[PDB]
Amino acid sequence: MGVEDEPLLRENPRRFVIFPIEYHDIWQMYKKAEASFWTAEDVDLSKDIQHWESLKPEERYFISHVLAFFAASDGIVNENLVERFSQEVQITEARCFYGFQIAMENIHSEMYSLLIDTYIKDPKEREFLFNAIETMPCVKKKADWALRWIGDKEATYGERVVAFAAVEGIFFSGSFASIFWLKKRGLMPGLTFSNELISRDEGLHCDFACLMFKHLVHKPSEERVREIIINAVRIEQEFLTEALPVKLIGMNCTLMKQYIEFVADRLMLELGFSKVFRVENPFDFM
Amino acid sequence: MGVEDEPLLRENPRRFVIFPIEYHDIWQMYKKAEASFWTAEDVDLSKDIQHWESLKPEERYFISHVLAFFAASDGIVNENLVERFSQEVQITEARCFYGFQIAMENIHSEMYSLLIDTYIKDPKEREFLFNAIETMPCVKKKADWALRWIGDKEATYGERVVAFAAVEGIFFSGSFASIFWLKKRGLMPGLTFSNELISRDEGLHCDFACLMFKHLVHKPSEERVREIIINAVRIEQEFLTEALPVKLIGMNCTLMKQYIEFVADRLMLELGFSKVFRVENPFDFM
Ligand SMILES: [Fe+3]
Ligand SMILES: [Mg+2]
Ligand SMILES: [Mg+2]
Repeated sequence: MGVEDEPLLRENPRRFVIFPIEYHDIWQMYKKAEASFWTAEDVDLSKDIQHWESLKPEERYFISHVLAFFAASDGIVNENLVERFSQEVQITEARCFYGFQIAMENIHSEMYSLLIDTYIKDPKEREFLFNAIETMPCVKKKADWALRWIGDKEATYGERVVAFAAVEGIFFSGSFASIFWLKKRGLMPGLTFSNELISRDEGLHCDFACLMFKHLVHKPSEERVREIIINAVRIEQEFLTEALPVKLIGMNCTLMKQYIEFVADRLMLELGFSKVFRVENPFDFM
Repeated sequence: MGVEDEPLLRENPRRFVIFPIEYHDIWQMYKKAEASFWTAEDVDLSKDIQHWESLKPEERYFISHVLAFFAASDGIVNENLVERFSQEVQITEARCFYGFQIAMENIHSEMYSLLIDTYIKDPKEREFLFNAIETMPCVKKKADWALRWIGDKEATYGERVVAFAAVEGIFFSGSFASIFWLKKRGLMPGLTFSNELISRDEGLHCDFACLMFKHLVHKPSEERVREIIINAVRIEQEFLTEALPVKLIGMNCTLMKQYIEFVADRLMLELGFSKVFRVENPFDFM
């Protein structure tokens, strides 16, 4: 107390000793992550260019901006893992998971950057996209929100792990759904396949957060979690209807907003709480 | 003055933005690490037990203690990366390398613990081996040496990178040579195959340390590096002739002492300095 009460956070003089395994549930999530290892080199982009060039200009605009958003957001997720989560959490099984997640986020960032470099040849446009945190007001709201949680010296691990589940689970959900929308339309095989890998990885990353949450003795209140989650949904709904509207690829904004809320409900439930919005999933492809 | 003149250590606002690549040499080491990913599940141990049982008791003793040394040492290397190297280096290319190295060290530790668990069924013996830092004086000397460098709040990154190149390159060299000796004897294909993968990884991790050292503006003196490396050599020579003699598995202790010195000379050359001992490689199998 405050921390010596928490098995996840209290002193572990065996932290760097791997065996024997004591947290089998945490360990199997690490093994699952490890078994699904992939690299950017595994994704075949050799046919994407033609698909890309036949798209409408606003579809290229929407896609390049989603890609720049993802590449930037990964670095912030990664920053949080490197400076905070992988440091403060003391159980070996979670250290292994977070170590592997960092490696996977670097793979995700590389993948998104290779996609950008494959589709966009103009060095000026590349740089504008790589520096999205500074150049794109739309991503600003999300980037700064996630970044505040890293700098917050007061928020408990229980709060901050919820916040990053919202980052990986809510802030990403609209963009993931957008790319799945394009798969329904049979466009860019490289993009849509990499998208399946990455959204799978992200879902596992969120599931892990919920597992860590469950193992906490002192959890934040349902009310506190509600307001982090609701807040995140609002930022996400705004990003997708105002900052970078999904109409640009032919999607119904209203249904998108509904999906974001369905996602947050599923996360609230996976966190041991009650639904906030009580809406259905409008997308049968998700 | 002090660190804002070190490209590797100074402020990098782009540290979590992956592209574009600027340090192509550092980045290619990461790509090489990434392309050689493997898991413990890749290694078949089923043909080892029969050989294990054929050995003399002193040989099983030697091998299990080598395994316990390696398992314990990995977690110290890992501790250093998590708490120091991966935090203090600011260039993206190297952060990617070190992030991947952490993951691989966890795979190394797992491999070593699986080897122990596969060969040794006795629960009391397993626990004695897993707690080698506390239970085995042979490994305390090496563990304490490495651990002192993590706790050293004064020594430069330049000194510390050399020190951990000595850990992964000198403190491991005699043990790696031991296992290659067993291969030459046709024994335990599971163990010796895992040893091929791990010594290769460790060689790469040492190469990376030299690459980083070369990118440093304020290097420590050849004198100071000689002091660190000669010290590591004597500890390692003590380890393999006195604390856990290599005679136990049929090896000549004098030729082994000479091998350590040859490994150190190669490291000194790789760091941009001069040989220390000027002795040849006694082992045709290394
Ligand atoms: Fe290593
Ligand atoms: Mg442990
Ligand atoms: Mg960078």
